[PDB]
Amino acid sequence: CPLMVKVLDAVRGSPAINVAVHVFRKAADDTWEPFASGKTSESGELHGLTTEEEFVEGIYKVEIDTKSYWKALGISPFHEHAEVVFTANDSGPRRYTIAALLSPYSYSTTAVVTNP
Amino acid sequence: CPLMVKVLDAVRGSPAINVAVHVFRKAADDTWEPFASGKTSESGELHGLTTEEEFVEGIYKVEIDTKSYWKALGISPFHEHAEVVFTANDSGPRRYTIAALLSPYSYSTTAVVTNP
Amino acid sequence: CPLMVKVLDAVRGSPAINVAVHVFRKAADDTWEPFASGKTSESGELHGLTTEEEFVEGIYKVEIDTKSYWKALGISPFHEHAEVVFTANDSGPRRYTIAALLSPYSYSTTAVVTNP
Amino acid sequence: CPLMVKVLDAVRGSPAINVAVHVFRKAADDTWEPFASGKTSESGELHGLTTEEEFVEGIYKVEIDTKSYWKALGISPFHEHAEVVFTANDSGPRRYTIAALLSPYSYSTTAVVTNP
Ligand SMILES: O=C(c1cc(O)cc(F)c1)c1cc(O)c(O)c([N+](=O)[O-])c1
Ligand SMILES: O=C(c1cc(O)cc(F)c1)c1cc(O)c(O)c([N+](=O)[O-])c1
Repeated sequence: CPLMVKVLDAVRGSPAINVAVHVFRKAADDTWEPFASGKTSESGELHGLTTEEEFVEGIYKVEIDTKSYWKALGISPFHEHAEVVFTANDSGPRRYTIAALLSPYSYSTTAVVTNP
Repeated sequence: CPLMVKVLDAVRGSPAINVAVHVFRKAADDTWEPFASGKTSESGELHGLTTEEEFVEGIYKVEIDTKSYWKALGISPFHEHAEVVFTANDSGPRRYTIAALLSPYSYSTTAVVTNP
Repeated sequence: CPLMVKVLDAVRGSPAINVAVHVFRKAADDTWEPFASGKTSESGELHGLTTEEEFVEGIYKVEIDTKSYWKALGISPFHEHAEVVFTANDSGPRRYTIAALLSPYSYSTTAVVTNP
Repeated sequence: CPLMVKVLDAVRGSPAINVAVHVFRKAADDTWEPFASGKTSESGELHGLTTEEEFVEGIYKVEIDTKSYWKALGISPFHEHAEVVFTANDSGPRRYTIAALLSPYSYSTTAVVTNP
């Protein structure tokens, strides 16, 4: 699994479940073409977005719909979304976990990049 | 000063100086119009981007050029940039500090919103 | 597994491997009695610290030896360690993951608390 | 002002006001001696804890009473407190800002260290 997204909730101390996640790849004309999407599981994880053949070098964007998550919990959020943009596979294919820790007025994001 | 951006370096425990910051506002036709730009000072802060009169209700995007900051230190970081997108002033005028704390493979961002 | 500790490295974008972790429980005379210890695995995780019978209600401390980790990488750290202190099981037993995301001059820590 | 502590609330996007902070210094016999204390102001900042002359080289501990902050807002948070332990001034006098960004089940902390 070359790309996994994990989302955590810092208010409740839990996985952030049912969070919508959309992934894009930058096109040659600098626009964002859709690539994959899903919703986080009960563990806060979204697996199966891509395959190693399809996940070529490129610039990728992961947009996490944080606003809808907080609205569903009845909590006022600051951000419209949380976006993570990164160049992938520049030194060979890697396994990427993009993690985000959400609070209503703040988020943290990190990448765990491992070599299979 | 209705909008201030502050950037910190979590590796050195310092302000992140000379970081380029570009601010955009969403126009009525859903495109991103350039709104203001600048670079962080020796304190890691960027003041003077806008005025109370100009900073009307809207959806704003703050793009922080984190990649160039790390590259100038010899580091190839994970993220292309850090973007913060938020609705401003929808309950009346507020003062916003948008802060980002940078590491090569992670960042955190928070908003401090006050009512003068 | 009632208690797991996970440690990530925000500089390298990786699990933080071989990090020493010590766990204590607060004694009746308000001193910290040793409870368990280990080192993080190649996945940054430390499992098997306790059992559900032994992990009774109480105040627990997890001390993560961040300074030794950064020294082993040749990077100057700020903190002596990262400590997490929390009351456990106050509403019944839970499964706790204590996670820490490390940078040389900053860390983040969160708890993911789930009900089996 | 050689030591300043700043506390922010990631739920409301605000300073964390009236947070108690206690500072200790490690004595030659390895015990923690009380050094200074105070509470955060309306800006979330606590100034005036020490002076350049008194703030000698040593190992310092800053304990932030995060639990009482959340409890006064009706919340039972995960952590009992947030502690930050660090060696100060070992390369000569520096100015330290110790910041903490609080959520009910998570916190981040960073140090900004400057040379006047
Ligand atoms: O990114 C993080 C993370 C972010 C922070 O701000 C603070 C922190 F302690 C961890 C993370 C990544 C993972 O892969 C993961 O499993 C977990 N977890 O389970 O708790 C967390
Ligand atoms: O956003 C933060 C911040 C982010 C984190 O991950 C952890 C933390 F403790 C603070 C911040 C904001 C500010 O306005 C500010 O002055 C400072 N500071 O000087 O240190 C920091």
